[PDB]
Amino acid sequence: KIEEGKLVIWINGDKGYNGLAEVGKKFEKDTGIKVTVEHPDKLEEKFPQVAATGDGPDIIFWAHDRFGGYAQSGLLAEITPDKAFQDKLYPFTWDAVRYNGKLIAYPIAVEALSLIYNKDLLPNPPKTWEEIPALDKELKAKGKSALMFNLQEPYFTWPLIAADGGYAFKYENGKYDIKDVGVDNAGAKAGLTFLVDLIKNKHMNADTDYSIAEAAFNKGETAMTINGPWAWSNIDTSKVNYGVTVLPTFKGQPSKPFVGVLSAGINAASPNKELAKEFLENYLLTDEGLEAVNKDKPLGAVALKSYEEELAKDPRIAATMENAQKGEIMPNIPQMSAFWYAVRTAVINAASGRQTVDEALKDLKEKRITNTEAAIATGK
Ligand SMILES: OC[C@H]1O[C@H](O[C@H]2[C@H](O)[C@@H](O)[C@@H](O)O[C@@H]2CO)[C@H](O)[C@@H](O)[C@@H]1O
Repeated sequence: KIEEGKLVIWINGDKGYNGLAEVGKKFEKDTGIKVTVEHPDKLEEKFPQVAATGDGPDIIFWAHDRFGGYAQSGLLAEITPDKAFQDKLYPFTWDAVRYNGKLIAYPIAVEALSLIYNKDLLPNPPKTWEEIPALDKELKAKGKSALMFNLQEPYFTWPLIAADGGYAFKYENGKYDIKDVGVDNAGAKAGLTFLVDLIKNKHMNADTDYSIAEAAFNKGETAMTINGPWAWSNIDTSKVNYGVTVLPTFKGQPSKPFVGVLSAGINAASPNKELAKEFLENYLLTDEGLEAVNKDKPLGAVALKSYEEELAKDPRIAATMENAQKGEIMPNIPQMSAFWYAVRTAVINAASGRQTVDEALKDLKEKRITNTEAAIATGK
């Protein structure tokens, strides 16, 4: 059961949960309502189990891609922003939180992976994926490593799979065709094949993860990483002189990172729907509230127009938007959960040699996405 006269907010560990707590304490001062911010693990999996029963947090933060499945499960209170509120945010960020004609969450910020590089180790970063092997060989002679990024989560490898023609679900009227999967087409095979080639030649490791890759770049042992704006705060701390820049091309085609819209939904079983609406519209989506959060750990290109005009000055945010333009907004449909689960098995297996690239993502299309779609939609 959720307590009336209180807000509990859930956001991911990698985001600025402490800045958001400052917006919490400001809210507390004005209204008397205590705001408790939490960053539990496997947040996106924990919210559905907990909220369906009883009852979870009042407000949930995640990128938009998971919110269709949440609305479809009945978990999100349909929001009620008026026209004046809407026009303070960029039209395409509203689109990412629209589902069956209705808005279901407030959009916060636009997240896109970029190439992050060490200027001292690598003044002039490589423009292409094809240049990386040779660079790694040149850096292995001096004890260091060319590129180290998270290979456990498909969000990070996707830019390379999509680069040459791969895609999740086709767009369409539309409308996304869940029968038309672009995950065993030639562009994906080519992107994943290239990735597994880097791993066969000892240029990357299969079992590199978010922690390991961050530690590596931040302690000056890698020339390059691939991360989002949330990670800039800790590179700042490490003192590594770094730059954020366009993702490398593959066969001359831009890397196409899936673009996420950090979003806030109101739990459907919360008795504090108004307090939540007040919190999000009047405290968070202000220059001042988005400042507090952005200063803990940056959001990227925020959805609020007035504050974005101050942030577009940052070269590192111009690079984030450069990369987002080259990419595609993520679908928000419910079958994204299924899609993500399956793709994560395929890539891990392909990357570890358990299967070949052609086997891994032939199984994916032919059975795993549909099997997982059916498993998610059946109860377990
Ligand atoms: O890797 C699958 C995962 O990708 C995305 O998650 C991102 C998220 O958008 C970022 O904001 C940050 O939290 O890193 C995550 C990668 O672990 C999808 O948004 C998410 O649904 C999916 O599980």
